[PDB]
Amino acid sequence: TEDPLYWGIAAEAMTGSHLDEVKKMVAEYRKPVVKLGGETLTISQVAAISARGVTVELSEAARAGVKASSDWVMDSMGGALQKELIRFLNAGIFGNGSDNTLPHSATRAAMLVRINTLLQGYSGIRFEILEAITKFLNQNITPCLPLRGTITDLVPLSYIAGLLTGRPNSKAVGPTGVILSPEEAFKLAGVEGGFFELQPKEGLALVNGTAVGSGMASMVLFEANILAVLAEVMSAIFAEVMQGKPEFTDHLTHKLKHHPGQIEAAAIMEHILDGSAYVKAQDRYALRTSPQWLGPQIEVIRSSTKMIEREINSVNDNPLIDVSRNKAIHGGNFQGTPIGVSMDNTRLAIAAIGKLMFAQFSELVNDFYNNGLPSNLSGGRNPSLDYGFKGAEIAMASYCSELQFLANPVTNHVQSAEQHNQDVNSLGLISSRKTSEAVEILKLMSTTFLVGLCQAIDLRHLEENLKSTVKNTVSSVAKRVLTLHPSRFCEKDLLRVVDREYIFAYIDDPCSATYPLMQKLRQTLVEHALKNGDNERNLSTSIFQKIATFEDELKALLPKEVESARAALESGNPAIPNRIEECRSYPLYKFVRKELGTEYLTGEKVTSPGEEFEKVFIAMSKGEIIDPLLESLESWNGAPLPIS
Amino acid sequence: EDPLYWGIAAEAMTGSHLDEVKKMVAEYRKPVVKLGGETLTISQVAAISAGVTVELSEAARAGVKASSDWVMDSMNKGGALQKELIRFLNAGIFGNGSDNTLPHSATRAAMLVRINTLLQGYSGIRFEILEAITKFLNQNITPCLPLRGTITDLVPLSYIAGLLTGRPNSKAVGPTGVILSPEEAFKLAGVEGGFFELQPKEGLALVNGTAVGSGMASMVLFEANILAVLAEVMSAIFAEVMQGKPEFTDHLTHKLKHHPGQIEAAAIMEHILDGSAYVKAAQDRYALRTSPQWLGPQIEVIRSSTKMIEREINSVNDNPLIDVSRNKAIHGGNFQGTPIGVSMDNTRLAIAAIGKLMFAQFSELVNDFYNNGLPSNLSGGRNPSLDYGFKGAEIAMASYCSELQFLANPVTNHVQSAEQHNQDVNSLGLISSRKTSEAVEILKLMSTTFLVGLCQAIDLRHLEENLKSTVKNTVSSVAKRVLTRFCEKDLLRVVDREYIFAYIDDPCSATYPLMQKLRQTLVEHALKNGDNERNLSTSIFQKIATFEDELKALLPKEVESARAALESGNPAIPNRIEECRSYPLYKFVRKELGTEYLTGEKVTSPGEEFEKVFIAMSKGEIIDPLLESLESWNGAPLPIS
Amino acid sequence: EDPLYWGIAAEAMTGSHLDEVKKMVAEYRKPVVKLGGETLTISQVAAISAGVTVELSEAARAGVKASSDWVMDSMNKGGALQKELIRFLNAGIFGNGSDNTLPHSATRAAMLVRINTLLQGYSGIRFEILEAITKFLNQNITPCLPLRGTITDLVPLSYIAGLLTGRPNSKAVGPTGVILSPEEAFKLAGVEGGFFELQPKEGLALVNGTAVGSGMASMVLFEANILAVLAEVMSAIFAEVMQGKPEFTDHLTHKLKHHPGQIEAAAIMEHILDGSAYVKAAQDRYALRTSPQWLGPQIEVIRSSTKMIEREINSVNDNPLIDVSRNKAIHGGNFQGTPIGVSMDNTRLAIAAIGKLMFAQFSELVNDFYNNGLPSNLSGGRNPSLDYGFKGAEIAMASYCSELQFLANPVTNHVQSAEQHNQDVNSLGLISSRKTSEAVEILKLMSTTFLVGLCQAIDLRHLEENLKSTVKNTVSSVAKRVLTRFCEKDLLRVVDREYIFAYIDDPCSATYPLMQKLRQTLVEHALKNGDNERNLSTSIFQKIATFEDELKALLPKEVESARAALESGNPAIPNRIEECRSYPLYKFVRKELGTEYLTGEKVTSPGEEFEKVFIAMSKGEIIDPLLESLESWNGAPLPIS
Repeated sequence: TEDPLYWGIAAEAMTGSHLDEVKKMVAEYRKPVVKLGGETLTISQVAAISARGVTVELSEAARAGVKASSDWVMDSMGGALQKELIRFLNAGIFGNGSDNTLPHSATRAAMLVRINTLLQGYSGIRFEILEAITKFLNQNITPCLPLRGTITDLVPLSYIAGLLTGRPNSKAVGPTGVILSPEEAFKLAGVEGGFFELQPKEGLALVNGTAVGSGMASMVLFEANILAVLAEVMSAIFAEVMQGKPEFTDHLTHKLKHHPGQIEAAAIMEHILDGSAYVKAQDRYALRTSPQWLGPQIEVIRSSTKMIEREINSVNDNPLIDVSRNKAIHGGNFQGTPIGVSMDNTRLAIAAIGKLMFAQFSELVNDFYNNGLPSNLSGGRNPSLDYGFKGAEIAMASYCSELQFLANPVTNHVQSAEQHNQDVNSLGLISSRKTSEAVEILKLMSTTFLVGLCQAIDLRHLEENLKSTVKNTVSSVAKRVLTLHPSRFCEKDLLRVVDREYIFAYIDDPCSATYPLMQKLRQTLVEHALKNGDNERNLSTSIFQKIATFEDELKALLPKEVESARAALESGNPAIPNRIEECRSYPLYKFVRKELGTEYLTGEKVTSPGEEFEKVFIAMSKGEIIDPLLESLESWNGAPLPIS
Repeated sequence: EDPLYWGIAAEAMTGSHLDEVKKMVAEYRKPVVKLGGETLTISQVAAISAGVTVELSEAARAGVKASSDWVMDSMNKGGALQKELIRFLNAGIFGNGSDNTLPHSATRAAMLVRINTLLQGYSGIRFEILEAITKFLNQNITPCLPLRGTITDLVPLSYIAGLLTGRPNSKAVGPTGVILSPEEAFKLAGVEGGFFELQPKEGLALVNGTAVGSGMASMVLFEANILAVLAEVMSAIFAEVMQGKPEFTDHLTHKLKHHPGQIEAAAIMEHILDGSAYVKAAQDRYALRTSPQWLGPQIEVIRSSTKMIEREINSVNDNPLIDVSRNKAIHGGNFQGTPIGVSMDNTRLAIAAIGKLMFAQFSELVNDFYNNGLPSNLSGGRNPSLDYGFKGAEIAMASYCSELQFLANPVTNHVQSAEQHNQDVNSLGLISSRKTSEAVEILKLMSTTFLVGLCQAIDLRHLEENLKSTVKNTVSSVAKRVLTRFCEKDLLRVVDREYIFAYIDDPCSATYPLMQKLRQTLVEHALKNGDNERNLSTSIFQKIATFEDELKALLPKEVESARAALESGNPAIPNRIEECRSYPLYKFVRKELGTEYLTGEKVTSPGEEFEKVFIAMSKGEIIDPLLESLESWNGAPLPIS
Repeated sequence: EDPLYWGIAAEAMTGSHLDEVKKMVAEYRKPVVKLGGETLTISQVAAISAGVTVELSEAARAGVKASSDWVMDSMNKGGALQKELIRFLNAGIFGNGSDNTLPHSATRAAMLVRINTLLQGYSGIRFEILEAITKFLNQNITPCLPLRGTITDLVPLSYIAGLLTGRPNSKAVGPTGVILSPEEAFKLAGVEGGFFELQPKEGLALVNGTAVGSGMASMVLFEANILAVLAEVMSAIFAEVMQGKPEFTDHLTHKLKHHPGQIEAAAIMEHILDGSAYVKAAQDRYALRTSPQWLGPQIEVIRSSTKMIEREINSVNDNPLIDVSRNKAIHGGNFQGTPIGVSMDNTRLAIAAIGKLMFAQFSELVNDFYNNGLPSNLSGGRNPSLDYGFKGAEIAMASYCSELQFLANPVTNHVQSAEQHNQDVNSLGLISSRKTSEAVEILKLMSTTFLVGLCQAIDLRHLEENLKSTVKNTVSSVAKRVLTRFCEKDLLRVVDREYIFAYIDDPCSATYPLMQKLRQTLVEHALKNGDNERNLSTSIFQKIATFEDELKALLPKEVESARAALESGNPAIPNRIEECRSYPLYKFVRKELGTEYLTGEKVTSPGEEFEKVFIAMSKGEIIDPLLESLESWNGAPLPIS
């Protein structure tokens, strides 16, 4: 049972983890065949069709219902009206070039949704027309649709109808970008019957509906679901390289707020950190409150996904042909409010994920906040000639600012339209387009951040190795200069100085008298001299008399030693292996560093940060980040660590 | 099978929205709000904010004492620090007057949520302090909190702690509005033992939390839920008086989209229309025909936002947590009020969409091009030249809608990196709750105006049916008398088809459609009358002048007699609203509140009648007639027939 | 008397706006843009961005050399540092394709402003570098810059410097679109001597500045200024075809508010209407009657924004400045592009207001309730059931207006504290310029659609006057023939008063108003005809059937003959647009572009005709007919008469 208003079935689709939903979406996306029957279309199938060998097939089980309502319209009744309908809706503007044309991917999404939302049998259109649109998809012959003109999608959908009917102004684009007439398009696509002459109701069936707004919203939500998981995992890698306290993911904290999005985000981060070799070694809000921040954004993206998946399996033309009751049912299912509402809400959530990413990036490159990493994550021997990610950090502010502007809603700008017949209207596709632009900016930020984290990973590797070399050298010199002499007792304290000091505060000039290493090593020898008692009053047992000798020997030896150790690390033979290799997050570093050839950035080379960003951004846009992202979590059993 | 609690979250969304609202109203009216840290509802927050009594569950006392003792024992293993904490957080500004002070209702909401989110036993504060705040609630002694100063709620919450510690600048307001010193507030509340001296963690436990933002979000969502049901029912009443075709609510249409908000909205409207005397007696524009599609998603958003806030008001949101079971303090981020900021921005957008639909429907209703025979402006008097009806209210409705669309913009995209960049993300929850609260008040202005408009339209349909019956009787009598014949049925067809408010203010005017079309009917009959027309005794054309003279002599006095009889409570035909499922709302507005039919023949202005409904609405008096209009609904759509 | 330069700023605002636009158009069309650091106009930026040649003023060479030498001499009192600067600022992302690349036109605009803001001699960069960028402009070799990455323009400007230094990732696009390496770009441009090796301050001089944001703001403002004049003139053409009362432009009304934008707007519209054959042959709703009040402030904002940007494109905006006269470098903040962010946010709001007025006027024009006899949807064909005219375009106009209102939101209220909090305020100028550019494109979509709509309406008035003359001639002839008498003048009064598009598609239909009201006229005359009516030979009523049979036999063929004669270029009455001051715009759209009258009797869609005007508009071909329509105006309002 008894679920008469369908709240219960809706609620059941919101059970289980978000991650498991994303895993399912990815497996669906990679299937070779999209089979349409009017009721099983997912956003991942829309995304598959809009991107790339994937083919569409129509279920033969749907044919009888489609033929029933098509036959009914013909029996309930020359063609001039459907010809006029398409003519006057062809009111869009293309101009020259592509700036005012709906993108290729989005047109294919619209075509797929358009077919699926006519298969239920209530629309009164011939199955043969659905088969023609299916051929246009499978042969990658794409009608040209205007970008604007809809308040949600009569005007843009009429250019699909105009191709099917061979209007003289109709155009399509071939697989390689050639502009085609409708005759050429039919022949390349395998539509052999000549142009369609629209029967009554068929024009309305084609142009009435929300397929353009809901098709682009599907593409948007497929990417937004994956980027949410990427933001969760990158929060954990950020925590790793920042050396943050992992207790911020403790399950008790998140259990006590009940919010499931927050509980999952914390458990995912806790999984990354529980298998981290960096943790085996308070924080500011962008680290410590990242699960609280991300949780509601994930819940909104997930709810929005469910709204759009219902919309792309709905019957949204008018009137409906009800052969069972022998009548047409007039209504308003063309009103695309689920699209506008879900896209406005999702856009605000994307902006919040981007704002967190900006704040995390900002902590990461700031030497006041990043626990010993170099300012700007600079990588070369000479900080005066390496400003690291400073330009990228400026770019990240520009991304975040424009993202916050894009977060404003579209659906509060409704005009009373069409001689005030359409005195409310959804603006669904306009909102989908703005959320799509927001997703692209989030990809720019995710790319820049991810390359930043890999730089930070390599800097921690450099840090561990150079610190070991400084310790060894200080120990060598201390043994040589202070040995039996009362000065052999402060070797352990000299080493504690090295363990306590930040390598990157001095390693570019380790023996400079104005840097903390030499100063604090001298301070330690002075402190031991002051506690040396009467032994200090003898020039043979004086620690103070050893200072100048100690500093000369360190100056003669430490720079060459640091440089040898660094040359060795740059040749792939470090004394201490890179700890990322033993971390659960390794797949993402390995993909970025090895598979894509992204380079450690240093002012000693000519390579700019953007040249490396390009490699990650292009891979990200092809979905190549999906596999290493999921691989970092593949040993997670879907539960938080016990707190009892 | 539910380790991340998605499953229990989903189960909260399985009933109908109406059943949730019914349950909320029942809870709101209970005399006692018992707090245990786990069962707080927006209904209980709304009840405290608006002789309800608060009681603390004794089952919480043990856990609360454990963490309190734990903190004190970990000291010997703090006093000046907690005094300083409250001092430097007292950084708000009140000025003179009330414009920069948090409202009385919102402060009580905040205090109640503050108690509840400390009862789980993880906050390390003495139970005695919770009992003192409970006394301030039950005696209606309310500390003065600044309106602004929080990015979500250290600064405002420190003025609660300042009362409890007796800071010299602390002030409270008693039940009748008198300003009290902390000493006077303690005495009136019955709080014995003198001012509290905060133990370690106690200052933090009081100021660290989202209680101000979430308390106000609870008040806002209680009203949003009820106003959403009002919008669904008013959409059906609108359809009733517009003579809309009820087909737009047919369950097949909405079933085929699967959206549950839309299916419920349509089923509620279908229920109203299915028991409507107007429908039983008998395309449309989008604000009528697409109203289920339009409201559906807004209801889903408001419902989902409600669940988020109900989780937040039962959360532990201070820091650090005291886990006695593991002998440690757990540092974390639970003070980050993101669920408040997100749900309030989303709800405010949904509120703006409900108002835009209301504006569109009101605009159709007052426009004689669109309202199927109703007078322009819903003018009510005999003389349309001296009665512009709702024209002023329609301009006001546009101003309400415009400002509501402005308020729909989000707050949470304006985050500053704050507190020496330590708070480099922050939720802005209370700021968002305050903007959504303003949006709700504007929606009540619009709902008040629209609802009085609907009752005017109901009365105009009762006037229309009565005067139509009088015109038909007089035309019929004159026809039998002066036409000795087959033209009478056509003449009566003219009366049935013509809009009576197109002529009834001067029914025998030669430039109005009744006289013109009656004459056209006689002329067409004369033209098809053949050779018998060429005989003066059998000429239809030679009857026209007598017919028109007879009608002019009789029809205006009969119409005026009928109209005056209806204004005195003696209509020839009773008001059909009385047999409609929507009758409780009309009865409440018109008969219980005494809201009057608006007419230019009287001095009363539309705003005088709006006041009655607005004041009633703000005291929750609309709830009962609203729910009564749906009480026979079984919660399912009608079978598809 | 002007030590802070307010006075010279004010003097720039003293002429009329139209004279400024005229001057801008003249400048835009000059063959040479000579740069001297002081005279750059938005017209010159727009010309370079869209065989114009750039030349550098030799008078700047001395000052430029002085600061260049000064920097080199202060070194011996830098190479690796300037190489690093360009490397780390190359932090943008292009991906594949063009979506993340700054447009070709905007890049050329940026390069031109970059040269100009270095010619004052305070930037310490070699003149030779400025000459190289000039070669890239004059040979149309254009470096590839990222679209995003600036808060205003280090990152994008570093890709200009990267071309000049030959960085390995640098790319440029040649005149035909070929991607070039820096070596290939130097050869095609004729830049000899090899890649530049930046001296100290030279890397900073290139990347430190507001040239990308201000260059694009100049392009945007050039179009905004022209579109503002188009909106004023289209408001008058709208008034012409609506048969609006020209009183709304009376100078007393606008003089009494003192706002100069409104006074000019009204005077321009009054000038069009004063030379209108439609007006000479012969209240309104707000989009007509308040259009001067509505446009006035938008023009003032666009004008003031133009002056701000023209100052910015002639400013020195790098840092530090080299003041050889005082032997020192002056550190400061001139890279802060606040004038760009502020003027672009303000202009974008004003653009949205112009579009909202355009949408309101278009909505009146296609609505037969409001457009004073024009067909619903401006349908053009014989059969209204098979011709829905501009209904699709009207829905599109709503989508344009909605998105424009979204874009009206500001960018500059979203400032992040950036660059390790060193840039804790930043202008966001280029981001704002890009949003205002998008708003301008949408306004061109709306202006194209509205203007083709206006020409359709013009042609419908020409059809209406001709068919009205034919109906009057046929009714008059039939009347003289069958009525042997005084009724003829009343019968002709019916034709003069009735809207011909209410019946002309089937003029003898008994359910259309022409036949109905002609019959009513005869019946009223028969009724006042007295005893002579009672005689069959002198009965007006006995003439009706003959009259109607005669009219039915003759009127449809005469109407069709008249209509076909008009479609062949042989109207009985010529199109009155030909005697109107607005004729250049109609002649350009209809005759020079071959935009066609839209009709459901033909296959052509409205978008096919919009394309012609949109493409023409984007190439500046509307400018001449727009200005020609006002060429006889003396710049003053008409005397108050």
